[PDB]
Amino acid sequence: RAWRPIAGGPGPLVLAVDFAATGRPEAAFADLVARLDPGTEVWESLQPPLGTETGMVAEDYVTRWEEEVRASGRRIGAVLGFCAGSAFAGELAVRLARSQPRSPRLVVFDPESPTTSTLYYQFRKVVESLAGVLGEQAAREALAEGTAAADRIGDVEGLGAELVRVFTAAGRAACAAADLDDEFADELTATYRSFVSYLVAAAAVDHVKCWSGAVAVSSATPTSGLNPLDPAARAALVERELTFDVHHADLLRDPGVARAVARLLA
Ligand SMILES: *[C@@H]1C(=O)N[C@@](O)(CC/C=C\C/C=C/C)[C@H]1O
Repeated sequence: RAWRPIAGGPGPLVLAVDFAATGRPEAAFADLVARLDPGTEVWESLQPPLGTETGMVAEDYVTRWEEEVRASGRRIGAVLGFCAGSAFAGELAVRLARSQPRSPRLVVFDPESPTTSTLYYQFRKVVESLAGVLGEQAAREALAEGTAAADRIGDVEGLGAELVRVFTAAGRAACAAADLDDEFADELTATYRSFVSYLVAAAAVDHVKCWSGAVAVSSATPTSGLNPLDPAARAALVERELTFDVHHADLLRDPGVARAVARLLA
C-alpha cells in the first residue's frame, strides 16, 4: 500500500505527501491534521517497502501513488506537501487536474526541490542525531567522508548515492566497533537509503511547472522553503505565498497555520 489514512471523514479526500520518519526535528502532517476542521479525511503518503525503492525514479514514485488513488475510486480535493514532499505533491496535483473533472487544490509547506546543499545538510543532521547509536568513531568518519563527497560531487543524484554509501558503511562500522544491533543497523541504513532515494527523485520533478498553481505556506527560517529566493523569484514561482512567524520545524504544528489551511480547504 502507498497511502495511510491519518484522519477520518464521510466526501473529497486530502492527500499529504512527506517522508514519514519518527525522530526528525520537524513537525509532521499528523500535527497539522490534528488542528484542521473535523471531518477532513486525510491520507499520508507511504514510501515503498524498504529496499523496493531501488530502481524507482520520480515517474515510478508518482505513478505508484497515483495508481492507488485511481484504484480507490476516490476524488481528491486537495494535495498537501511538506519540504521535498512538495515536489511530489505538485506532480500529483497536476496529474489529478488532468484525471479529474475538477482540479484539487495544492498547498505546499516550505517547498524545497532538493539540491546538493540540502542533501548534505540533512546528512550531517541525520549523522549527528544518531551519533549515540553509531558511536563517536563511525559518526566522525561519516562526517569526514560526507564532507569530502560534498566537495567533489557536483550533482544531486551522484552525491546522494555516495552519501548513502558513506552512511551504510557507518552503520556497518557501528555493528563492529560500537556494539550496534545488526537488525537495527540494517533498518537504520535502509531507512536513510530510502530517504535519499525519495529526495533525489523529488529533485527530478519539474517544480517550476508543478508549483505554478500552488499556494505556499512559508515559515520564517531563512534557509527553508522559498525563503532563500529573491522576492520576485518567489512571487513568480507560486500562485500565492502565506507567511508565518514560526520555525520551519514548528510549521505544521502551529495553530495559525492550521487555521489558515482549514480556510484554504473550505
Ligand atoms: C525537508 C524535508 O524534506 N524533510 C524535512 O523534514 C527534513 C527531514 C530531514 C532530516 C531529518 C534530520 C534529522 C536529524 C524538511 O526539513
